[PDB]
Amino acid sequence: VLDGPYQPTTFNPPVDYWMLLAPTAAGVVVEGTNNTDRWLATILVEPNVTSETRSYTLFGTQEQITIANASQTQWKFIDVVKTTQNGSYSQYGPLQSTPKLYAVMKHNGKIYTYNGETPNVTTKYYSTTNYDSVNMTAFCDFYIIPREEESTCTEYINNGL
Ligand SMILES: CO[C@]1(C(=O)O)C[C@H](O)[C@@H](NC(C)=O)[C@H]([C@H](O)[C@H](O)CO)O1
Repeated sequence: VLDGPYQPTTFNPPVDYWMLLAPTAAGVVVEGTNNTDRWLATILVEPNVTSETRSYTLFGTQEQITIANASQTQWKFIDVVKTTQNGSYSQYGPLQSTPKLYAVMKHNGKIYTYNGETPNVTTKYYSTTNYDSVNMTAFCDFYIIPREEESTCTEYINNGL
């Protein structure tokens, strides 16, 4: 029933499908850009991290990002975004997670990602021009779930595979 797992790759996912990502290591989970007004990379941060600056490879280049994770026990997925090519990266929409799963979707002129704290997650979005043609690079195994089955994706984010 569940469509996957697919191996790490860059492709152009259809609109109104969730890319359910199953990372195993801390670090960059997924990234995508329209090359004009949106870059988004999701970073997975370890439980229990006091403010510190780390180096991440985002869109092929080293970037210094100051990260934290206030939770003693839960993972933190962070959307690191910029809105112009040479802009600074800013952090939004944290998901605190036990199951270690995330998902991203292209929908209605935006990129959506999961947010909040498992097991009661919600979603939030980032307006993105030419949203439909955004290529996503997965750095881990992933699955594909139609928006019609969002309740299934939400259950996976909340409770695991
Ligand atoms: C312009 O308004 C919005 C948008 O994109 O539609 C509203 C949206 O709710 C908000 N999402 C979050 C997680 O904060 C988003 C980001 O602040 C911004 O895209 C970051 O670049 O801004």
